[PDB]
Amino acid sequence: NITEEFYQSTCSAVSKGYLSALRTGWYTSVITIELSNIKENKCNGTDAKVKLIKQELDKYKNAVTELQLLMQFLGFLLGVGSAIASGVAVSKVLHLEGEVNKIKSALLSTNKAVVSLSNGVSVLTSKVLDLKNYIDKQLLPIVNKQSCSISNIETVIEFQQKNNRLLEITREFSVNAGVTTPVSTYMLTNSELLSLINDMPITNDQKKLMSNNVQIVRQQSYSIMSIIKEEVLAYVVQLPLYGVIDTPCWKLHTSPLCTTNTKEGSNICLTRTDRGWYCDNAGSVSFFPQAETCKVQSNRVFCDTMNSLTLPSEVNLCNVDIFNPKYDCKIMTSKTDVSSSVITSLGAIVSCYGKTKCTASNKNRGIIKTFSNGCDYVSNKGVDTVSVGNTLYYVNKQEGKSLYVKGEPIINFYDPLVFPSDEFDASISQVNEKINQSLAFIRKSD
Amino acid sequence: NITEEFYQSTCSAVSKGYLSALRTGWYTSVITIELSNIKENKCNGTDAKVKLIKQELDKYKNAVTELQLLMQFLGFLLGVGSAIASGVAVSKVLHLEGEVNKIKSALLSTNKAVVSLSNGVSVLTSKVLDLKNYIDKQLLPIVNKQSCSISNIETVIEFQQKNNRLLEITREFSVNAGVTTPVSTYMLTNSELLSLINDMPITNDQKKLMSNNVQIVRQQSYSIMSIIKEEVLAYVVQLPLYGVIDTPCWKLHTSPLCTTNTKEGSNICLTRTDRGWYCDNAGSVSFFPQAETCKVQSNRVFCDTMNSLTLPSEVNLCNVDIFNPKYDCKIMTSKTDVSSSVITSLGAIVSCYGKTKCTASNKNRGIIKTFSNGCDYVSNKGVDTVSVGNTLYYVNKQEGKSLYVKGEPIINFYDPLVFPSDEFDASISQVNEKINQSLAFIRKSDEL
Amino acid sequence: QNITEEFYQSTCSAVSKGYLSALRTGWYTSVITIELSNIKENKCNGTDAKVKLIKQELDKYKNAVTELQLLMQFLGFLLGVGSAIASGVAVSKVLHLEGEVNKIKSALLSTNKAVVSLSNGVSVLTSKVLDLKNYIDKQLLPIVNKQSCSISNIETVIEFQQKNNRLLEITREFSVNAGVTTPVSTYMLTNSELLSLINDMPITNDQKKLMSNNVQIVRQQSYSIMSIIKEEVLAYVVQLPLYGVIDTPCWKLHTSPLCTTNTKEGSNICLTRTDRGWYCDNAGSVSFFPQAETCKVQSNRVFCDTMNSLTLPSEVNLCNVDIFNPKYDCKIMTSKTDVSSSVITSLGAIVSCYGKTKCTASNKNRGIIKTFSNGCDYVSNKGVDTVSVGNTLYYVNKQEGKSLYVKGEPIINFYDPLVFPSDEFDASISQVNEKINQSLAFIRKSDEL
Ligand SMILES: [Zn+2]
Ligand SMILES: [Zn+2]
Ligand SMILES: [Zn+2]
Repeated sequence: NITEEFYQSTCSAVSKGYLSALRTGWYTSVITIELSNIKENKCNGTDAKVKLIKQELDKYKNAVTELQLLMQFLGFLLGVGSAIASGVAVSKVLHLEGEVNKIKSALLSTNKAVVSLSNGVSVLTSKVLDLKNYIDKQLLPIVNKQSCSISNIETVIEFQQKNNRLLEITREFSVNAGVTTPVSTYMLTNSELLSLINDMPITNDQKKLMSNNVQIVRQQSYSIMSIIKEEVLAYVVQLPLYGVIDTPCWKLHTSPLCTTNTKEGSNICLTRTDRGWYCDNAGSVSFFPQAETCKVQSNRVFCDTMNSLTLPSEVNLCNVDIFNPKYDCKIMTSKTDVSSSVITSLGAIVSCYGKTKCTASNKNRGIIKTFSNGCDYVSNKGVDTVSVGNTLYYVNKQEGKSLYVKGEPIINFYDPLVFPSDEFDASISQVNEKINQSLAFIRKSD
Repeated sequence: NITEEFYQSTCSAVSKGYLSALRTGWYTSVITIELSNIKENKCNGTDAKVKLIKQELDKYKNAVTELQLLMQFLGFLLGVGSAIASGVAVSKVLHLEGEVNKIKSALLSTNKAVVSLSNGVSVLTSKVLDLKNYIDKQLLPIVNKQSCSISNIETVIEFQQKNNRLLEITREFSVNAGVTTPVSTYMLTNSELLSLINDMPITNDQKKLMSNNVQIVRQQSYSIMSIIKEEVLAYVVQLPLYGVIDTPCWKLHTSPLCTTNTKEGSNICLTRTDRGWYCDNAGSVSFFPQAETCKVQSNRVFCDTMNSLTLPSEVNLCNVDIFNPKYDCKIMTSKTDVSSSVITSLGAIVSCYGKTKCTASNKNRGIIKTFSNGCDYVSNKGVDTVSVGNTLYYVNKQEGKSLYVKGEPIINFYDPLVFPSDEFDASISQVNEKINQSLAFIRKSDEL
Repeated sequence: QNITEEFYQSTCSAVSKGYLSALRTGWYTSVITIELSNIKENKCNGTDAKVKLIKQELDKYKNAVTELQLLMQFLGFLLGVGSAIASGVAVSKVLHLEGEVNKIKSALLSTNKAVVSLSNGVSVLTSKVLDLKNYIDKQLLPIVNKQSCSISNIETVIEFQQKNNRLLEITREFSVNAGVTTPVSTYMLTNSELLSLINDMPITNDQKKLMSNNVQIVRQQSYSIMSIIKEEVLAYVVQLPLYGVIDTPCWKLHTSPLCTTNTKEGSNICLTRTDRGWYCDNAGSVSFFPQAETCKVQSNRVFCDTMNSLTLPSEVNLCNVDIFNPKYDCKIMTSKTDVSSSVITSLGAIVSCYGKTKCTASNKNRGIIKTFSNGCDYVSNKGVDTVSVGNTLYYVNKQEGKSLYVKGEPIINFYDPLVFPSDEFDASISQVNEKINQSLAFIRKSDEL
C-alpha cells in the first residue's frame, strides 16, 4: 500500500501509495417537492385534539409563505473559479414559462423522469416529497370525515413527520440565501442521493466509488434554490463527478532547512514551497497546493481541479535531484531559524534550530530520541509523539514502511555572505541569478 | 443592467452594473424569553404516558441548567475591529444592579417596549415567548391534579412543541460559546425579524432593503447570550444597519500577465494585486480586497466596511492608465509562468502560458476556441465552459454586455535582464524605481 | 480585576497584560459506546395509521444503522503542520480489529465505566452512555410480535421515537462531517456525561475545575471520531483537550503600520511590527501564537492551542520596551503604502491615520470628542465608545481596566527615505540596518574612489 521516502538533502518527504478521485466536473439534478396551497381552515374551537391539527396546518401554510418571501504556500498561483456557475445556470432556466409544468407533468406518474429543458439539456428530475397529494387526498379528507376533532391521533403525528422536512428545508434556506454546501440530509436523504448515483450517466466503477463515499460526495455538493411557482418547490442539486480515478497520487511534505550554528543571528534558511498533493492525469501532473482542502479516506484522495495547477511530469525530478536542469524547483529563503515539525503520512519531519528542545517519545518507553540541530526525520514505527519546544505532536499511525534517503543538506552549498535572505517564491535558478548578480557586482567594485 | 470592461493591456476586468448595500454600523436589541424555574418533580411511574412528561420536564430543566453554566491579496492592509463590541457592551450592562427588573416590568403589559438602561442607552426589548404561564399555570397544575399521569396524550405533545424552541436556542448557544452568526430562525423567527425592522430608527428605504433580503440580514447579524437572572432569559441581537445604499459598485478581477516567448525559463510575469470589490462611498472609494466576504443578490452588493480600506477617488485611474503619476497602482512581479483562469461576472480571463492546452467550449458546438499564449478574454455569450490544462471552469451565465478594450500587453515594456522578479506588494513607481536604481549602477560605474 | 494595557507611541503597538493561560498541550482519548440492537426486516402488512408509524420508525432506525455502517468503510506560515486527530484515530483504528468490541462489550456489561487494554497495549477508558437495545429487543419488538404489529397504545410509538431520537442526531452529525465532529455536541456527549468524564481524567483538581467551569470551550477544542458499529455496539472516540499549562502570564500584542506624516502624497515610508498575536510564557520559554483568532478569551483567561504556536526565547519582551535592544532582533515589515486604518485593542483603539483621511473618536453622549492628526495615536476605552477611520466605523471594547500611554518618538523618523529598503515582509531591525549599511557603504566608498 502506502510508502514514504524522506530526502535529507532538501528536508522534504514524499508519500506514494495513494489513488486519485479528482472532481473534474459537475452533474446537476432538479429536485422537486410538490406542495399544496390550502384554503382557510374553518375549524373553530379550542378542543385539545383540534388545536393540534390547526396548529400543524398553520405551520405548513406559514412555511410556504416563508419560502415565497425567500425566493425574492503557493495558493496564490491558483486562479478564480465560480463554484456554482453550472447549477445556477440550470436554476435560471427553470424560471422560464411552463418549465415547471414540464417538470410537473414528467413526475406525475413516477418519481423520476428525464426532462429536456427549453435550452435542450436533459436533466434528471426527482419528486422527493408529495405534500400536495398527502394533504389534499389523505389529511384534509380525514378532517372533514371526523369534523376536525380527529378520533385517531396518529394521523396528526403522521402529518407532523411529513411536515418536518419541509420545515427544516425552509429553516435552512432562511439562513443560507438559497445556496448551501454541504447538501443537507433534509435536502437529499442518504437513500435519495445513493439512488441518484445509480441513475447518473457514469461507469459502474464511478457509481461504486461515489456510493461508497456518499459522505464525501455530500460534502462536495451544492444545493441551489430555484422557484416555487404552481404547486412545486424546485431546487437544483449540483453533484461532483470524478472524471479522473485511480491514477497514482503522491503528497509532498516540506519543512525549513537551515544551517546549524548556534549563534543567534547569521543563520540562513531555505524551504521548499511546493508542498501539497500531486496527481498525474492525462499525461500531466495536477498539483494541489493547499493539502488541507483535499480530503483523504483510506488510501484514496478526493481533490478538486478547481484548486489545482496543471504541470509537466518533470516536477517529480525535484524530489530526487533538486538541482536538475529539466525543472526549476521552487524554494523560499530566510534568516528566521525557528523550530517546528511537520507530521507526514508515516512519520514526522523535525526542523530543530537554535536552543529548542526536540525529542521523540514512545507511549511506553518515554523519551527515546533527542534531535541535533538541523532537519531530520523519524518513522511512525517506534514513535508515537514528537515534542518540539512546547508543542506536542501525535504521529499518524497509518501502517506502511518509510525509508530514509540520506544526503548532505542543500543549504550547506550556500555561503552567508552573498545569500539572498528575502525570497518568497524564488527558484533554484532564480537564486543563482541573484547570487551571480550579487557576486559579480560586489567583486567587480574591488 | 450590469456590464463588464476587459483591459487587454493590464490583464484585468471590471464588472460595473452593481449597486451597494454597505453595513455601516450596528443596531442592538434585547430579546427576552420568560422562563419558570422547575423544582425536581417527585414523580415516579413506569407508565409509558408518565415517562413521557418526566422525560420532557427533565429535557426542559437541563436546558435551563445548560444556560446557567453558560453565564461563566491585500487583506493584510485592513486593520482589526471587534465584531460584537457593541452587542457585548449592551450585554454587560444587563448583568449589573438588577437591570432585568426594569425590562421585566416594562414588558409586563405588552410584548414590546423601549427601555433606558443604567448607562442611559435606550434599547428595544421584545418578549417573544411566554413559557412561564404554560408551565406554571397550565401544565404543572394538571400534573399535580392527575398525579403525574396525563390522561390525554395531546397534553404531552403540546408541551414538547412549546418546549422545542427553548431547546434549540440553548443548543446553538451551547455549541458556539454564546455567540452565534448567522442568527437562526430559532433565535428570531422570520415574522419577529420583519417586525423589528419596522421598529428600527432607519429610513423606509433602509427598512425596505432589509425586509426584502432577510437571508442576508440574518447572515450579517449576531446573537449574543447575556443573562438568565430572575425568571428571564435575555440575549442581545446585533443587526446590521445599512448607512450607504444604492451607490455605484464595481468588482475588479485580475490575472497574471506574462511574456509569451518560447524559452521555457526566462519568461517574465506581472499581476495586478488590487483585485476585490470597490464601492463608491461618501466622496471616497471603499475597497474590499477579500471579495468572498461580500454577498451579491441580483445586482446588489452587501459588503462590510469593517473589511474595507478608505481610498482617494483617484483609485479609478488604475483601470484607465496604470502608469499615471497621481496614483501608484499596486502590482506583483515574478518569473512564475503558470497558467490559470479567472472567471469574471460576464466571462472568463484565460492566462495561458507555456505548453498548456487552453480552450473555451459551448454546450452544443463543442470546442469553439483554442487560446494562444498570453492573457486573453472571452464573453459568456457563446461560451459555457473554459478548460485550462486539466481544470474545467464553468462560466457565469448572467446576462449582460461585456466589452473588450484592445491594448498592447503592459509587460512587454520591460526587458527581462533588469526586471525585479520577486516583488510581493510592489507598485508601478516602486518597480520603476528599482530598475532606475539598477540602471544607475551600470551606467556611471561602467563608463568609468 | 487585574487587566491592563500599555500603548507604545515609539513603535505604534499596544500590550494587554492581565490575562492567564490555558494551553492545550496534548490529548486525552476515551471510547464512548451506545448499545444497539440490529433490527431485521419487519413483516408488517396493513395500512392502519398506528402500523404506519411503527413501521416508519423502525425503517428510520434501520437507515441510521445502515448509514453508520457506511461510515466504518502575519507570521502564520512559520507554524508547522500537525495532525489534529492522529491520536483519536489511532485509538479508532484498533477498534476495527476482529472482536475488539467483545473486549469492550464484556467490560461494560455490569457497569458503565471500565478501562480496557486494547490489542496494541493501550489501556483506554470506555463508557456506556446509552442502552437502546434493551428497550427495543425486550419491550418494543415483543409487543409487536404479540399484537400482530397493530399497536394498541400510541404512547409506545411516541416513547419509541423519543428513545430513538438521539441516535438519529448522532448519525446525522457524523453523516454530514465524514465521521469527524468538532465541536463535540450535546448529542455526542450530554452535559452531565462530559462533567463525569472530566472527574475520571488523569488531571489535577486545578485542571478538573478549569474544564468543569468552561465546558462550552472544552467542547470547542474537542473532537468526536466515528469508529464502529459491529455486534450490537456503536462506539466512537472522543478526543478531549488536556491543559498542561495553567495560570501562567499571557499578553496580547497589537501592532499597526507606522509611517511618516508628510503632506506629499507619494514618497512616504512605512514600517510595521509583524509579531502581533498572543504570548504565553510556560516552560521558561515563550509560546507565541501569531493567529490570535484561534485563541478564545473568556473574561480574563486565554484558551490557546500549542499546535498553533512557536516556542520562542523569553527575550521577546525586549521588543516591547526597546525595539533596538541587542538581545533579540525584532521582526518588522516595511512598505511605502501610506494607508489609514485602525486596530482595536483589549482596552482601547490604535488609530493609524495617514493621508487626507477624516479620523475621529466619539462618545455616545458627547458626539465627536477628538480628531486625530497624521501619525500613530491611541485612545483609552474609558471615555470613548466609537472610533471612525475614513468610512469605517469601529466600536470599542468596554472591558474595565487601566490603559497607559508610553510617550516616545516614532521609530520611523530615525530612517532617511533615500536609502530605505521598502519591500521587506519578514526582515528584522538588524537585517534592514544591514541593507542600509550595504547601500550606505556603496555610496560612501564610491565617492572616495
Ligand atoms: Zn497532536
Ligand atoms: Zn516602464
Ligand atoms: Zn446506561
